[PDB]
Order: sequence, then C-alpha cells, then structure tokens
Amino acid sequence: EIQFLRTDDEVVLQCTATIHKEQQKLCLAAEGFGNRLCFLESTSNSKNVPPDLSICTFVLEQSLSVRALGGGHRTLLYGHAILLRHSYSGMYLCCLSTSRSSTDKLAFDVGLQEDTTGEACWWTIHPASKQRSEGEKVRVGDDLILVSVSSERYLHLSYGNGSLHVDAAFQQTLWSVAPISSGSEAAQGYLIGGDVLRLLHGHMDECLTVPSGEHGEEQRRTVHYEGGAVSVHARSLWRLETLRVAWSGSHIRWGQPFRLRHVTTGKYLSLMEDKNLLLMDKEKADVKSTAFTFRSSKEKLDVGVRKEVDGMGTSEIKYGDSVCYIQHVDTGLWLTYQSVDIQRKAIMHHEGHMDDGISLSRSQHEESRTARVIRSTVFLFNRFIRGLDALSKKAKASTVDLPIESVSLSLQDLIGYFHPPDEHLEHEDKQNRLRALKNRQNLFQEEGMINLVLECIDRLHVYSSAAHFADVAGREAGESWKSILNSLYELLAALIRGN
Repeated sequence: EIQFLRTDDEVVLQCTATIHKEQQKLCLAAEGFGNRLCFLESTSNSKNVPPDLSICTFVLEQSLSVRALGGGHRTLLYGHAILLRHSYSGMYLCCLSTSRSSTDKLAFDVGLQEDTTGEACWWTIHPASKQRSEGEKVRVGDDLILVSVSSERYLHLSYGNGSLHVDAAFQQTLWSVAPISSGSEAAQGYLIGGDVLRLLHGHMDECLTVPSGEHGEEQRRTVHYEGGAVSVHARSLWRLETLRVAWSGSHIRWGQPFRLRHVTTGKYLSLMEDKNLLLMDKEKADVKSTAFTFRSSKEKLDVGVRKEVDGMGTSEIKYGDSVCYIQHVDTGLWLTYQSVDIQRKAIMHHEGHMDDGISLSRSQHEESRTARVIRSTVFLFNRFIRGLDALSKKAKASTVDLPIESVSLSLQDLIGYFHPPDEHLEHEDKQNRLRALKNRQNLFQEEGMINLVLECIDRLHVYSSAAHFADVAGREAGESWKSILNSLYELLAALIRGN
C-alpha cells in the first residue's frame, strides 16, 4: 500500500499556501532559460486550469549519509542529504549566495545552477513530526522539512510583501513529495505521460498540427492535418499530460484521459460548444472541454470499470506499432478529418472515417527542448513588445510589465544556445554539433523568430539614446538598453550564421 522514494525517481515538491484567504497546493517550479530563480505552480486547480509539471520535475540524483565527504536505486532515508536535478534544464536546485528579498535579508535565494561543486546543491531531509525519525524510510505523502547543507536554512515558502516566492530562511516550511515516474520502469518504446510526440496518419503521411508561424496569431488556433516538411518542424509537436499529479510520468493506457498541449504556442486542444476544435489558453482549458483518450478501436467502453487492452493483451501504447483512436471523453466523439473539395481539416464526429488510425511518433530530445525554448522566448518577448507599446502610448511606467532583467538573461542563454562548436573539438564531434545547430536554427526560423527579434529591435530603436529610454522606462531599463540591443543583434546574427 505504501510507497518509498528511490534515487533516479522523478518527483515534484509541493507546499500549501493561502491565496486570497484560500488554500492551494503548489509545486516548486523553475525555468531553465531566462531566470534561474524558483517560483510556484498551482496544482490544486487542475480541473479548471492545467498546471505545467514540466518545470516542477526533479530527479533525486543522489542520497548520501553522514560520513559521506546512483548506487543502484537507494531508498530515501530521513537525515540523508539529497541532490535534485531539474528534469527540463540539466541544472540543480541550489541555495545561492544572493538575496533578492528585502522582507527577510537573512534569507538566501534558491534557484537552478549547474555548478555542483560545493555543498550549495545539497539538502538534508527531516521529519515534520514525531511520527518519523532519522534513519526511517521517507514515504510518499510524508510532510518533509528540507535543510540546505551549505547554509543551514530551510527550503522556505516566503510571503514577500508582494506575494509568493521560494527561498532559504530560518523559518520552516512543510513540503510533501509526489512521485512522477520510477527510475527502474524503462521506456522501451512505449507512451509515457509527459511525452512530446507527433500524431500521424501513417498511411496518409500527415500529422496533426496548426497554421504556420505567420500572420493570424488568433488564426493559429485552428487544427488540421498536414503532410510534408511540417513533420520535422516544431508546430506539429504536442505534449501529452495526464489529469493527475501522481505518476503523470509513467505508462499511458487505453481509456486513460489526458490533455494535449500544443508545445509551440502552449495552448490546449479543446472542443467548443458548436463542436469544433480550437486551441485554448491555459486559463480556459477545463477538463470537460480539453480531456481526450486513446482507444484501441471504435467499439464500446461498456465493460464496466475494467482496464482496456488491445488485440494482443498489452495494456500500454507502443510508438510506431500501435494504431490509436482519439476520443473526447465528455462527448464520446472521435477526432477525424474532413476533405475540403497540402492539408485537411481536423474535426470531431460520431462516425468518422475507417482510416482515422493515428500512429504515434516520439520526438527527439533535441527538437523537444528547442520547441520549448521557442515558447518561452515568444512569451517573454511578446510581454517585452507589449510593455514597450504601452510606454509609447503614455502609460505610467510603474503600471507596465517590462521584463528588462529576464530579457537580458534569456538573450544570454539564447546566444549560448546558438554558439558554434569550438575548433579544438574532434572532427566528427564538431560535425554533430553543427548538425544540432542547424536544426535549432531551422526550428527557430520556421516559427518566425527572426521577425520577432526584428520587432524587439525596432521597438527599442524608437528611442535615440539610453538616456531617452531611461526617461520613459526608468533608470534600470535605460542602463540595459544598449546591452539588450547588442544581444538582439548578436542573436539575430546567430540565427543566420552558416546558411
């Protein structure tokens, strides 16, 4: 009945907070690119608004004892020191040296970091109550205290006079660990929750997607099937997300409901009332409207609450080999196509076509990561452009969201991400990195990233000096004006280099 935690498992860390007088269960979150600091992701509201668990997922990489200064899936014990590697970025949860918190000032920031050298990235696990003691096994759903090895502070939910962040402070916070996947349950070519994938009519040679990264950002909401090069572009990528936190990263089965998120725009596949398909904002992505399922055929689910299996005895879904039928849970309708006598329209219907058979195709790590970096960049840069827009339209600088600091940080990360291989590498090694590089470039180009960079350049160029920008946007904005522009140019050069 009870579940322990072992090294190599994926987990999330949750706490409860009072927001507008009410309790919410939140995950410890962090983005790789563009800001290394931890923040929080609500999970309690999942039936109305789907949480993004990708930024919340950590692997317990090590679990060491007292005399120390992975192993074979050692079990977590109270009093052990742990290392948490962020799944999405390759980085680790660290107690940093900086203090961006006026509230406490004896608190240290907590964020992501790759330098794993000191003690800053180690945390010791401690009992919340008398019901657990040093040496005992940490159970799933145990309330935990985490203590930084370098700084002796608690992993702490801070009510910063604004609102909610995480830090390391001498006040404690109760965290509970939820399991996401097992480090010993292998992938083996099967569909796992959290996967980024493409959905194909294999025989028709096409994939489910949306209109190209061009005009009609509102137009980009519609859904259709398309053959050709789109099958190796970002816009045909979808992230499958289960409806629960626990085990959201294990094997998916026939009948098991899920949302499907369009990676590039971050919107969720949904059925409207007039019964047409449309991508919805996270804020409107309710279960009834966004929940779908795979079915081994179009027969009947009426066998009770008994596990569904294919024509072989296997309950899981295989990449490549399995034929799948997407069903909207709430209406029971099928995801089909319709001919408009390069592409054809995706629709929901009770009959369908005899060849609705979707084949699944796992995306590569490389293209998946890239697709996600694009979504972050577009989101951040759209805020930046909008903020710049309000300012030119005379809005009071204090009321405007202008993410100067994130923009500098993202551009640095982005430039690094497009850095060509240094000469001193072996020839075959350089060739490989040059290939990854071209792919990153192609995916960025197809998503219209060049025009977006040019758009940010143009908006900054309205101003004639740093001091002119300072006058409208404030001193700190003024002092990054030229460095942001330089970075924008550098990034733009990186996008086209070697074409």
